Amino acid sequence: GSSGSSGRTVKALYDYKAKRSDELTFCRGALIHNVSKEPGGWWKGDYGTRIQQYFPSNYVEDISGPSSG
Repeated sequence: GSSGSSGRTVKALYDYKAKRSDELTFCRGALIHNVSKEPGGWWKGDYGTRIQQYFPSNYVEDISGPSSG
């Protein structure tokens, strides 16, 4: 049971490494789907072996959305 699903995506603008029990691992360029823009700071997304793991929004940029439309 889970309410609230989004298809947002973000790309890592810099290499990062999870140094805690609650963190996501990715390199510059990577992409994370299902981004839940939280009101606080850390967001929720999935990445490879990792799933719905907190990650620094300052190390990623939103890529999902209309570019030309």
